[PDB]
Amino acid sequence: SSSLKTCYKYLNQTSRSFAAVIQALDGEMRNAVCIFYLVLRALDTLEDDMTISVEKKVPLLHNFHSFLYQPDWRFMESKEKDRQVLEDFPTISLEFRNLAEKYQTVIADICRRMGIGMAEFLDKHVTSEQEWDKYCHYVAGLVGIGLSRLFSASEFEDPLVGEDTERANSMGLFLQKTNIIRDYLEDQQGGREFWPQEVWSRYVKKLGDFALPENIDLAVQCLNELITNALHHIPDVITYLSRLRNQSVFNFCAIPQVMAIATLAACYNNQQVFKGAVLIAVTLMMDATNMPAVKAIIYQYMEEIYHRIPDSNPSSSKTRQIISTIRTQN
Amino acid sequence: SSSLKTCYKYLNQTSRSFAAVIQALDGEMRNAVCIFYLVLRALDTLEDDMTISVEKKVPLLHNFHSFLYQPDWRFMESKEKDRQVLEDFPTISLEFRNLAEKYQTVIADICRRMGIGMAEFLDKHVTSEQEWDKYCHYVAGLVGIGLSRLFSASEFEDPLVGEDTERANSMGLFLQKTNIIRDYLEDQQGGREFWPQEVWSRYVKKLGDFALPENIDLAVQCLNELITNALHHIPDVITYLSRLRNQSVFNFCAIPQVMAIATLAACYNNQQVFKAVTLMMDATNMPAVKAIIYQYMEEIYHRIPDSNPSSSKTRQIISTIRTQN
Amino acid sequence: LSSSLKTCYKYLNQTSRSFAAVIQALDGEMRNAVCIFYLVLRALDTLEDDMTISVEKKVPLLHNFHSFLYQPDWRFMESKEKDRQVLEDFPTISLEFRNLAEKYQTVIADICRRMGIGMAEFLDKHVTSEQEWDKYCHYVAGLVGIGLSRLFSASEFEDPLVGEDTERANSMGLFLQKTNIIRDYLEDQQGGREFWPQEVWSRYVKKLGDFALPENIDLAVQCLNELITNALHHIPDVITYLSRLRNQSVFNFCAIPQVMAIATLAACYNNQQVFKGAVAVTLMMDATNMPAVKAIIYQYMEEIYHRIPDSNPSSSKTRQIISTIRTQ
Amino acid sequence: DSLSSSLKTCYKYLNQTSRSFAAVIQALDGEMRNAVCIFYLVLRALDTLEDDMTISVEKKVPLLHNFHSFLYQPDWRFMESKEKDRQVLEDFPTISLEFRNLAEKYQTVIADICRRMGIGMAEFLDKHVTSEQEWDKYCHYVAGLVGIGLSRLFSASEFEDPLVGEDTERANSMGLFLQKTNIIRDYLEDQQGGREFWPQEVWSRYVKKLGDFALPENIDLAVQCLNELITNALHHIPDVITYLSRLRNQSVFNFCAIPQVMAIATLAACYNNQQVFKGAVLIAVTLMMDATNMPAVKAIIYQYMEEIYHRIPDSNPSSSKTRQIISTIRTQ
Amino acid sequence: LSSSLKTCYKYLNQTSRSFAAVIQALDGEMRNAVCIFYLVLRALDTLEDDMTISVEKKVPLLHNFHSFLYQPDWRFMESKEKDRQVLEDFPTISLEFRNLAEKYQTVIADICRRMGIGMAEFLDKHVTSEQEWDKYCHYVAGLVGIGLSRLFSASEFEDPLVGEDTERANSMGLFLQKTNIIRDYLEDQQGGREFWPQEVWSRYVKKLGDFALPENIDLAVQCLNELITNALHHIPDVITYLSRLRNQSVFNFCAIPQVMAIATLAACYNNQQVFKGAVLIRAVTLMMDATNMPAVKAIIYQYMEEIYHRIPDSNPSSSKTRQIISTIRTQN
Amino acid sequence: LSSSLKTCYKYLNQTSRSFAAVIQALDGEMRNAVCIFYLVLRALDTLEDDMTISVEKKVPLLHNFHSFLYQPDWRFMESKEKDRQVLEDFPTISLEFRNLAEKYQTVIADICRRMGIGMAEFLDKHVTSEQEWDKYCHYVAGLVGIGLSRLFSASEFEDPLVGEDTERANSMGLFLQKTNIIRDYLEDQQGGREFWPQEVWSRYVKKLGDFALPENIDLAVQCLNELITNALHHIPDVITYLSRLRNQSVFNFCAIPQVMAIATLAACYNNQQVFKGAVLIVTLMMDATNMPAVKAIIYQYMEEIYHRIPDSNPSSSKTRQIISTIRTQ
Ligand SMILES: CC(C)=CCC/C(C)=C/CNCCN[C@H]1[C@@H]2C[C@H]3C[C@@H](C2)C[C@@H]1C3
Ligand SMILES: CC(C)=CCC/C(C)=C/CNCCN[C@H]1[C@@H]2C[C@H]3C[C@@H](C2)C[C@@H]1C3
Ligand SMILES: CC(C)=CCC/C(C)=C/CNCCN[C@H]1[C@@H]2C[C@H]3C[C@@H](C2)C[C@@H]1C3
Repeated sequence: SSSLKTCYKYLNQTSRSFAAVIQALDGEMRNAVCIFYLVLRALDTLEDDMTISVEKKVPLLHNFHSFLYQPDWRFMESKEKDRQVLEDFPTISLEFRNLAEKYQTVIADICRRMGIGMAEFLDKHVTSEQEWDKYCHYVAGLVGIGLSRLFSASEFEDPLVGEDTERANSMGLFLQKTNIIRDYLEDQQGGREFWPQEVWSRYVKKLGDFALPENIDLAVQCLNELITNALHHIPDVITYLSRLRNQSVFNFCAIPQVMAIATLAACYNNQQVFKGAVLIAVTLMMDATNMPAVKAIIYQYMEEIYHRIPDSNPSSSKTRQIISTIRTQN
Repeated sequence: SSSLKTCYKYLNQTSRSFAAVIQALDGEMRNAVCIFYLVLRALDTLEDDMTISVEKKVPLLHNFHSFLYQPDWRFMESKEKDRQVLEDFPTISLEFRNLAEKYQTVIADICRRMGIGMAEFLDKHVTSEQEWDKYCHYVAGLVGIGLSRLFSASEFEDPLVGEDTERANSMGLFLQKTNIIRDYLEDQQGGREFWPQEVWSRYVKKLGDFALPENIDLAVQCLNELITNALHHIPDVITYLSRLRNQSVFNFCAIPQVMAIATLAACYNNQQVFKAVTLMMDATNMPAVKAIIYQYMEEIYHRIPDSNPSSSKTRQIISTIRTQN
Repeated sequence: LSSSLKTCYKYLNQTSRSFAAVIQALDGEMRNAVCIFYLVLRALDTLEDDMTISVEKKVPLLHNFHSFLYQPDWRFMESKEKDRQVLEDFPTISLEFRNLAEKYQTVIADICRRMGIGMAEFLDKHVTSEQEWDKYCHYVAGLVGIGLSRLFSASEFEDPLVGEDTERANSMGLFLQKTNIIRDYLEDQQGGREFWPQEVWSRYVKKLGDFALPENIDLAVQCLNELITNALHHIPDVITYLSRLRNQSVFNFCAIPQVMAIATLAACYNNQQVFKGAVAVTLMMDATNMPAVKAIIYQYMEEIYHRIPDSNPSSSKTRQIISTIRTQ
Repeated sequence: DSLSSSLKTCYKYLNQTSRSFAAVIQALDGEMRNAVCIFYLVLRALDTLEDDMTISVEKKVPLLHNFHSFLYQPDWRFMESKEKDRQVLEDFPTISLEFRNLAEKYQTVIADICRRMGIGMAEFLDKHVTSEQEWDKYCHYVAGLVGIGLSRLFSASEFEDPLVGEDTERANSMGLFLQKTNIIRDYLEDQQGGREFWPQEVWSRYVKKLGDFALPENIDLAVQCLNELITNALHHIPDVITYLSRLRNQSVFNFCAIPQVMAIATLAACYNNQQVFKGAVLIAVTLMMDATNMPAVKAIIYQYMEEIYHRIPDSNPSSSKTRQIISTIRTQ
Repeated sequence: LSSSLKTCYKYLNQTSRSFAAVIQALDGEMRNAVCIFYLVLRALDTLEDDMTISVEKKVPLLHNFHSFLYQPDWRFMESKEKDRQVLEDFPTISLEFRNLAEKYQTVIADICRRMGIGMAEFLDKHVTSEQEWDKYCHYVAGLVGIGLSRLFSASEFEDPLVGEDTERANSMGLFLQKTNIIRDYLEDQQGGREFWPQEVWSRYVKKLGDFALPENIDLAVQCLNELITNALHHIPDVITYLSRLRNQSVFNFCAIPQVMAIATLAACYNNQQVFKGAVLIRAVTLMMDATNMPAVKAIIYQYMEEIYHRIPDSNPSSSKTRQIISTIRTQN
Repeated sequence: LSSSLKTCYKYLNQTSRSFAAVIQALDGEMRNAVCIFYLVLRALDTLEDDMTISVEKKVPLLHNFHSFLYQPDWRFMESKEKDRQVLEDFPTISLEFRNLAEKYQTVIADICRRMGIGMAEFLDKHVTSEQEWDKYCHYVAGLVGIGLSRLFSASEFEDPLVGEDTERANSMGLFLQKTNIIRDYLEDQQGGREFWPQEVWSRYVKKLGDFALPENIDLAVQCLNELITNALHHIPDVITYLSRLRNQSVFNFCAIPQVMAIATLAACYNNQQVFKGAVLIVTLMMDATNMPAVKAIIYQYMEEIYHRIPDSNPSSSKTRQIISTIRTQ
């Protein structure tokens, strides 16, 4: 099916750190997840295309889950790079309708529940940490639940995976925050903001001030507070990963999470996060293909952070509290 | 038996990218494969030895499979750097006759059919691509089959692995071609020409012309073409590895393949051949092996110049692997 | 989540940097038991390791150390070691130990006793004969292996046969100790104690502290090579032990230490930097599965084998042992 | 079909000599099959030599002592045997051929157990079993060693934990229990055969000739000796259980359990039974289970134990002892 | 080891037909815990059955039985039953009881107390309504089920769920208990003992003893089937319970009784022999035993059809008898 | 929970003498999948067997049977067999079929399509050569073996290799089908049906029905023993197939049927009762619940037949060879 070939071609084109593990999924989960990642990509391609007015965008987002069942629909007024998926959307919609109704259900549902949240923030900004969790819930949190629901529907993972929408939520919230925190600069030099105001407001006047050499010290302090915030999702991330019983599925969830921790440990109290690029011993003897190994890798990156925590740092007291919990817990 | 310790000694003196993983095999596969490797080595030592009259080497290759049953057979005229296995073959043949009879047949059969192939390609060079597969079969194909027939004989692996020889063959062809494709200069200073005639000739006059700088643009276009050919085997390699269920046997098969793909991804569209998530997971499980493969497929897919004549094929094939499922 | 429990894991990450990680990875009930088993042994060794104390008072403490686990107010403030926090704030450690299931309390309590005894036995004397070198390592490692081995079977995560194999659980420990000692020859010398079997170096130099003298580097290396060859004989038992484990978290905890050990002996063999300071397929597989561990081990056996000066008084010995491992 | 036809012959003799073992032996996994098959055949041919009384002692001894050596004598045979299982001796070259085809590590165990077993069998060619210590010594040579051999094999094939073969005393118990149970039931048969196996220091305190129990008038004293010996055997049960509880391979468990289970089943029927001296003896929650798992085996054993306890005559001079051991097995 | 402990297993085998073997086969601590729990329930039951004891003396004994467990010197010498041995030497069983882990004692004592109060309220009354028949079986069997379950969980050889779902555990007991009552109709009827729910057999005859009368065989059978159909409603829970078990020794302990109970029901269904002595306990069941859930379900369903193929239309329960069976079929 | 599904299991127990109890023991989805996969074959079989339906009317039904699974209102009232209840109430069966997961439907439907073409092929021709006897058994039993194997792999309960290897899956079916054909000789004879390969019985008699005549009993046994020897060759694959299984419930479902088959062949070997009616059937200490047991049981029966092999029997040699092969390797 050349139509299916095209999809995977776009997947590797719009997903450099997932296509590999996705195409490694067993049976049904493979095509399902592949498509699920293509629709969300197209949806994200819209919310970001600024060339589109809010009055014209909201509708496109609210009625995105509908374009799926409309064999002809396709957006051409996209100036983004991923526009390719929107223009040739019919191909994606074609495969989508080729999936079992079970998967069509979960996906379409997410695209709908997500198309609402995304549009909801097209006018406002993330203020409180609570509003930050809420945002991460629509753009990524749901993505976590959607998959968890596909793993249970595929019958490769016990029903509990898709039931505990909490962990599925924390899982996606951990990666999204790690991204938001890491991509601060580019997002700023991109004209967008994702950091919680009620947090950076206690350090500087505008969120963009962290892009100024004179506010580098304050930038790090705020950075550490947001990193300490994401560390709380770990307890759940660990618990979720320990419930998986399918290798292919584990490799799909484990790897991303492990790289999130590695990144947080590489960014913690690091000024490079505001200057340029930030690159990531018993951890050399293990790999993220089994639970006992992930934990060991995680616990290590934890001490790596716990060892660089400044006593002066305003959020140091908290940073240790959480790390101390992850150690003892279980 | 000291005679057994001697074999494992040559195994190390002869191997490197295997000796360790072979000794890791479980149960009787350990000895079977160890001996199976030594006999094939000695056979290959007689094939490469140039200080042997063609009208003296042919019989040796055609009858090497029989010397396994002769307690005192041996070769002394050899000058190769691995003549130790030939001079002290009785030691190897002895341990061969101690292996379960079910293994003797497999090893003897391959060694017999492989000796014939090598004798055939002594006065010839690879001409057509169809002939290239034939050569790789007599040197790497049969090897993949022999092992498959050994793993299923020991019951450590499903009987399917030893039956589908069409797949076990690809395992060998994929590794063989990989080596050949890269070892261009190596075999060029030795005097051998493994690259298929109908391929390089479609670019130059003599196969050694690629070594000349003013042909670097024709050499890289021929290189890429061959690499493309080898990439067609990957689909089978995945199918093959997907059937393995024994860990020790998996490490024995997977590791080589993964290492071979890594090579093609480093030689593709690279002139030096004439002069991300892979760091978070190893090849211990199938899902990982696939993931690793897919990544190397993109590394190559993200370096395919539209100017290269193979641009079409290379992509078409890579698209089939990523779509497979 | 008891604060005292957190205090323990905090001392674990302090007194350790290459074990704390895998220990916290242990499944369920083993996590705590083992973590604690490690701390109580830290204090027990901290005493013997402290010199401010006299053999006059040491013997008593060591012999009764195991009993202090049931005395909520016991603690030692008369120690100046980098590991004081475990002896001074011991009540917090023994407290959690008191909450460990009976099964675990029994095992640990036993090791501490048996260990303390023989540990006090070498407070003055040295390690003369090789057969004595195994006796010492048995008290400071062997039992440790038997302890962990008995804790795995107790938790039921490992087959009960794992606990019975006390002999291989011992060899499993002596392989780490011998390696640890052999490697830290310099520090131990620049500290005050001597562990190298007297009967071994005696026929090399009159004083074990001579191997630190440049004009003896030759005799030094030769002696080293002999000891390393002595330690390699434990490999067969090691491989057999790991070949029995069935739990992943347990395997990771037993395999890693063993791999790092061999990775050290292979780096210290015939190496002269041992008396001056510190020190392909491998990069393809992790020590997370038995077959991989084998490949790793065997691969190191070769890096040692192909570098055995045939002019060494142990070359013959070293070769046959690194041969029984291949054919094994 | 295009493989060893001599191995096919070996299994033919296996079914010819061992009617109630071949089935479970052929059920063994991997290398163990041939190893245990060839091992059982060499010991059967070695047993045939000892049993054949038409062979002088000065002639039989040299054969027993060097029997383990003939395993490497491709053309060695024996055509002067008059026993029924003489076939394995006349066509022995075929058996030794396959013996040399086994891993050289399996040959070591078999060859060794075969050697030491010959030494013992020779010792008891010019003497009889007097004391119990002597009785356990004989059974050791003819059974205790087979238990050790088989155990050393299981461990060698890595199918069973290295502890199985290492513990030679528990393996010895496995062999003694079966051998004794066998002798106790084979009394009448060995009496007409001219071979006495019962320990003198036991039946002597009852009669003057071991053949007296055959004479009906002494059936009462017979059942008394019969009960003392069974009580003697029951002391091997504690180890039989300890040994089985260590097995992890299913095929092996079946191979070791089934026999032991029938052994106890036999002693249970023979206990206080007079027919043991008149004719052959013969066979309820056990009907619900099968000897395939450890706990099931125990249940079967414990149930066969209680079927002997409420049978113990208060009179019999073994009362206290019989009940005593059955009270130890019954309380872990 | 302990002289007192061995005495317990000593009594266990003489007070337990075929149940001590399965118990003695249990793993770890469960072995001793169950042995004691079985004896304490034995004595308690021995007192309830002993008719020589006046209701005035029996009532206090039942209510205070659980407390005797902690009284080192309590014993009963007025018992006249045959299993009175546990009552006269109770101090021993009492001694070992205190040796068990505090957690196990709680269960035994609790089930012992609650069971005493129950047996005490039926001392003068007869089972009337079906609801009462359930009320009774709970006191003499249901609680036994709840008890054991809480013992397996405490030992951690099973999951907490087992000891938490008291309904499934109760059904396990009621099924076996009701089955015994349905079968031993005549036996107990020959002892003045009345168990059959009066509210049920009253729609057929005037007094339960009439089913023993030949001319009422037709009525007796219809009533028989009505009760059996009732017991069948417990199968769903029985299956659910057995499926949650993870320990082999524990499975064999629970599975065997249930299976053997279904076999009894299938054999009694529409059988006229139930009123003329004992009944004959009569496919794919032969090729397999009860040691794995799948086999058990197979054997169970097997007996389900047994009863199904024998359901006559003329029977008043015919319609609802197959209703429950058809339900047990679909429920995966 | 499901008035219809509850009816399916009602029919299962009806048409399934001794198979339902084991099928209802399967885990997860396999349970219903196999129950339905069985009922559909029960119907397709009831048609092929119905002799009151002309061939020209039967061929179309067998060829399109696989399509009726998607025709809700389809049924068959003309059936006169005794297992027609599934045909007259087929809509109730096809309903639950369409409810099965898609992965299961694909398999079940595919088998019917494949089996239909075959059954129609032998509607007017009698089995001739042994090579055709296998082909026929392939359509009636072989396909069922490959069918179930695909369901086990689809349900994820069995390794993907179980459903891949169709050669041994076929043997698992042929071994059972041949045992039935061999045993039910007199039952099929007294019904106007012949399954015994003509190329075979023709070397003993002039009419396959002559074996019913007492004066040919000796020649009948010789043919009987030959066919049995022919079926023994399938054992090697049966043991191989069983040794690949891992799920307990599946093992019981596959092992039990095979065991009873061997026991049946052992009771029928060189047994004259086969031509005069029906023949009834360590082995007590161990049951078919594990591979090792099954083997020992199989071997016990093998020796049972082997010990009764007449030296004069024109198949005695072959009878021994196969036994030795199963025995040794
Ligand atoms: C499997 C469990 C429990 C959680 C998944 C955790 C997880 C990958 C969240 C996605 N957060 C990254 C930002 N997501 C974006 C990328 C991926 C999808 C397609 C594109 C690009 C638009 C968004 C959705
Ligand atoms: C498997 C474990 C733990 C012990 C072995 C238990 C076990 C079979 C003892 C044999 N005791 C019966 C008498 N043995 C004889 C028979 C079998 C062999 C060949 C022939 C006939 C001569 C003897 C040796
Ligand atoms: C499990 C593996 C590998 C094979 C299954 C072996 C197996 C049941 C073959 C079918 N051969 C018996 C004749 N089958 C018929 C009966 C049962 C089904 C419904 C009715 C009556 C029509 C046919 C199908």
